[PDB]
Amino acid sequence: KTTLFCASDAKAYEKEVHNVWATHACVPTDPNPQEMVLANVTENFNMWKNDMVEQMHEDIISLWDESLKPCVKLTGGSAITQACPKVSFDPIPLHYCAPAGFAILKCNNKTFNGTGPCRNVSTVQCTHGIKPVVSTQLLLNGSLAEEEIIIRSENLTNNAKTIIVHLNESVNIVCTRPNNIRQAHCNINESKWNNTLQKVGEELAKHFPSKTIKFEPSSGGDLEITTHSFNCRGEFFYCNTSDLFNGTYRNGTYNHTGRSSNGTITLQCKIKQIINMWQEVGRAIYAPPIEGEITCNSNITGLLLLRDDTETFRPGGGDMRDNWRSELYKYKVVE
Ligand SMILES: CCCOC(=O)N1c2cc(CNC)ccc2[C@H](NC(=O)C(=O)Nc2ccc(Cl)c(F)c2)[C@H]1CNC(=N)N
Ligand SMILES: *[C@@H]1O[C@H](CO)[C@@H](O)[C@H](O)[C@H]1NC(C)=O
Ligand SMILES: *[C@@H]1O[C@H](CO)[C@@H](O)[C@H](O)[C@H]1NC(C)=O
Ligand SMILES: *[C@@H]1O[C@H](CO)[C@@H](O)[C@H](O)[C@H]1NC(C)=O
Ligand SMILES: *[C@@H]1O[C@H](CO)[C@@H](O)[C@H](O)[C@H]1NC(C)=O
Ligand SMILES: *[C@@H]1O[C@H](CO)[C@@H](O)[C@H](O)[C@H]1NC(C)=O
Ligand SMILES: *[C@@H]1O[C@H](CO)[C@@H](O)[C@H](O)[C@H]1NC(C)=O
Ligand SMILES: *[C@@H]1O[C@H](CO)[C@@H](O)[C@H](O)[C@H]1NC(C)=O
Repeated sequence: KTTLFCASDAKAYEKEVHNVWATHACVPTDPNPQEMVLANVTENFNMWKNDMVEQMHEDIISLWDESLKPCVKLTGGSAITQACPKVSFDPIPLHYCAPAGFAILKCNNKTFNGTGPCRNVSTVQCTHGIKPVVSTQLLLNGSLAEEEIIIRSENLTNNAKTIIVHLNESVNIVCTRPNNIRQAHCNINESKWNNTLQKVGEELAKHFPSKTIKFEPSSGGDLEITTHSFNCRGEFFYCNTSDLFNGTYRNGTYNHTGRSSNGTITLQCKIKQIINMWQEVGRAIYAPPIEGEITCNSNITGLLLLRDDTETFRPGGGDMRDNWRSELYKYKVVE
């Protein structure tokens, strides 16, 4: 309803680029913030139609433009060339804050699906700290659901609408290009992956009850969405998830169909130079990888899925606003 501002805990002596941008663009965080509970109120939220998502999307676009300059950017017919130095890149949390005379309602119902009415509501200056993690298929380094796994969708009946699965237990994923320069791999403990898909299948079954629930790799499209893609310490990883989204939940029980070894799933990854941009329809070209080991140790805290008797779910992604939605669902700007 108005224009927000950001508060961060950055330091202008980091030259990690999130820190630098935040020094330029955000104010320091209130050491101890104010919160106003109101369990009588009951307000309506709609995470799918939330202007904070647009504001934050704009901010992260600006952050990436200032911080991860491509050597070349192709947009339409145009090509733009600029210095593309390697940088230190580790996302920091950002808080979004209502300016004087507005507030941010937080919905405190732990099971709120992001849509409709919510009874226990709070007033706050700012959201919690949100790390702006750009990725597809898996949501990384978010904040887990407090009680049960939550299923969010603008419209579960419309299979074209992305499904956000909010996990209550995070699942470690470790990706590494060890010390072919482009080749890398991720490791997930097949045990926790097994459990979490069991319970995701349970919740999906509540929403589609007669059907058997299958998980399958992404059908088609750009590499950025047919693989789990993400930025790790500057470099763009594309990791194959076909041994990950590969299972069946039949009669209250989940069977994993992907292949594992010694009880870990290992995704083959490539580090790529030519990127399909998430900010706009366009391509972006970066320098070859730094040397040394490139490792990210991340928590999977959510999934992005798309639905095609049986119901079949595939990893989705590509519109980074959904990532922001997954974190901003509980908040509204008011007055
Ligand atoms: C118009 C602005 C909104 O742009 C979209 O909405 N796009 C969209 C939408 C869908 C439909 N599902 C909602 C599918 C695929 C895409 C595209 N996404 C990506 O290219 C993408 O994510 N690249 C990437 C790069 C680096 C990292 Cl690290 C990463 F993790 C991901 C994108 C369009 N950009 C393009 N065609 N060049
Ligand atoms: C979310 O909850 C609302 C009611 O609060 C309901 O109308 C809607 O169908 C639910 N959607 C999902 C995906 O659970
Ligand atoms: C997480 O939610 C699932 C399904 O909603 C539930 O079965 C499980 O007990 C929960 N686990 C934890 C650790 O809260
Ligand atoms: C969502 O699903 C379909 C679209 O295929 C349509 O009935 C309408 O847009 C929505 N229905 C409900 C019940 O929300
Ligand atoms: C992922 O790997 C499988 C088998 O290894 C292959 O069939 C599939 O095409 C791969 N997908 C991508 C996007 O690389
Ligand atoms: C599941 O994994 C196996 C081997 O890891 C592969 O042969 C199979 O094609 C995968 N399932 C799907 C639906 O791709
Ligand atoms: C989950 O993974 C563990 C580790 O390999 C395995 O022993 C267990 O049987 C699996 N459960 C399934 C596939 O349902
Ligand atoms: C997730 O957070 C950890 C710790 O901050 C970090 O090492 C890791 O690189 C992060 N993952 C991504 C994809 O940024």
